[PDB]
Amino acid sequence: MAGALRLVLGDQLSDNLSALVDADLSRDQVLMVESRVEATAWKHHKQKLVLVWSAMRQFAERLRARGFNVRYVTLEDPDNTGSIGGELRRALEARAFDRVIRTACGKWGLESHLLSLDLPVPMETREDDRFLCSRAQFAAWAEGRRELRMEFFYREMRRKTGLLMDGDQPAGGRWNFDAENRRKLPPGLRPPERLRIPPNPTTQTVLEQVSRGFDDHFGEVEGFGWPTNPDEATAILDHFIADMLPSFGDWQDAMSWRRPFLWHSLISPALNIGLLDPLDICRRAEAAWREGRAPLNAVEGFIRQIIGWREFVRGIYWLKMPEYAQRNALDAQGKLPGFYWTGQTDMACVADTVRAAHDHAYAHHIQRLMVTGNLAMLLGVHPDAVDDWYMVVFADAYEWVEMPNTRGMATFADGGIVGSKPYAASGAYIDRMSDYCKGCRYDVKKRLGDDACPFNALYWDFIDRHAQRLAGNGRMMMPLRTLEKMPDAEREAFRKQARALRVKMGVS
Ligand SMILES: Cc1cc2nc3c(=O)[nH]c(=O)nc-3n(C[C@H](O)[C@H](O)[C@H](O)COP(=O)(O)OP(=O)(O)OC[C@H]3O[C@@H](n4cnc5c(N)ncnc54)[C@H](O)[C@@H]3O)c2cc1C
Ligand SMILES: Cc1nc2c(=O)[nH]c(=O)nc-2n(C[C@H](O)[C@H](O)[C@H](O)CO)c1C
Ligand code: SF4
Repeated sequence: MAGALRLVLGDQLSDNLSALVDADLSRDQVLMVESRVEATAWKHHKQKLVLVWSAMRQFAERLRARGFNVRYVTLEDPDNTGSIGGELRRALEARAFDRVIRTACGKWGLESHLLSLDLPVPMETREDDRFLCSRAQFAAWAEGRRELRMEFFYREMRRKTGLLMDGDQPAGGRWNFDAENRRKLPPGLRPPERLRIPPNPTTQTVLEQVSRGFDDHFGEVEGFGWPTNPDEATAILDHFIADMLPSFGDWQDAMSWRRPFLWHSLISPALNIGLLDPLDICRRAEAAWREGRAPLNAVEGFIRQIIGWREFVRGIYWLKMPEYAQRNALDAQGKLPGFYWTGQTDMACVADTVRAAHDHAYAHHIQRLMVTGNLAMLLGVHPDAVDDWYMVVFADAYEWVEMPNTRGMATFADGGIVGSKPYAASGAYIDRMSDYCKGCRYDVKKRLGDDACPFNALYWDFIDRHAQRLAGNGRMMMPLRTLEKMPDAEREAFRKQARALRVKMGVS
């Protein structure tokens, strides 16, 4: 008869959050905290701080307008303890409560902490059911599988959700329409201009606080164009579905110099904090095919990324922590080159990717995978140091998605749990998929010398370094026989060049 305290964290900004469902407005209180612990665990991009705190304050006001009683603690409050647990206690001290109700969060370490808290009232923890597959459902699907393959989990999610399903058949007779026949942009095709969101009043206010109080943090705040509330988020989605979706998948893997968005949806920072719903997004993409406004190959490619990849990696994260975060399968011990932070390198592809991280707190998937992720693998950078960079630079960054993608798909530090094979590549891939190398001072045709592209000698040194480990999986066969036909004086030459590059780059 004292009511409940309902905690809401900065990535839980949904009216349908499980902790808010079943609220008694006359008795309960909602707790929302701007936490310097969370905001400095990594020194997150200036644009991530603005996004989350702008969204939080606006989410708080919408709650108040519905009759909710909201205890909102700002980062300028001088009694703010700084932490979620500290502010839980101080709130329970301020009035009587029957219990604390919360929704499981997206960081194993913080989830583990809150479950252990000694509190003077009971605490109920509810599954986050905004996701389409629960933690328990994933564990059940994975039980007894020797390896975990996304394609098979994706078929399960199509049947469970009914997306692109005509009865019990996949639409168009096939599950997947991905063709390995994709290419760079035509020279005359300029990519469209994307809708950016000018800052509303609340967002402007938080941008000034962040520019003064968090100046030591990575990235530029000028140009902030991310959506901070469901109306702004819905406008982004509308623009993607109407103008971009029909050409999605034609260009999902292309890269173009100083055009950082291309035809991608740019929804991840909003989806990851609750401003959009995964199911609603997919249903509006399906209806676009159903009504003749987009081709099926483009709509399936997009839906695959959300009910397939995004659900798959979260499942892996919760199934395999806390040990997943400690695996270093290739014994990588190198340091991270400084140009990851500064962008000061003559490799035009790396430089363009870091520039986008700095200026927009965003780069698109193939750059995260095949440029900065691939490079870190080949250089042999310690995965702890790669995780720290990815968690800093991107506006969408959370551990449950960053880890399996970075420590798994991009760098094989998990030994193939998420992907199935190292996604290693030489400069020839980047040249095929981009317009970068023509403007690069390096020569993508050469492997040795001071003008050679660093990806070429490094690729082969990586293959040579791990030839034996990679021999036992079986999807790496072409590169191994090609290494096998290499005379020894040819191998020694690239081993020497790759060694030279690691010193040059400040890795070892
Ligand atoms: C090394 C590395 C690190 C990454 N770190 C993150 C991260 O911190 N946070 C993050 O959300 N994604 C991460 N990604 C996945 C992907 O790069 C981003 O989701 C995507 O670039 C966001 O752009 P978008 O919204 O324009 O996506 P689109 O290209 O329009 O794709 C649509 C949606 O699919 C989802 N999605 C696509 N690919 C993935 C993926 N591999 N895993 C999860 N969801 C996916 C997102 O919800 C995305 O908004 C990472 C990928 C790699 C290789
Ligand atoms: C920058 C930031 N700030 C806050 C904050 O001030 N308060 C809060 O409750 N959460 C914040 N978050 C999100 C958490 O740190 C964390 O990553 C998610 O809640 C994962 O569930 C983030 C990422
Ligand atoms: S030559 Fe090498 S470093 Fe230069 S843009 Fe091409 S792949 Fe990148």
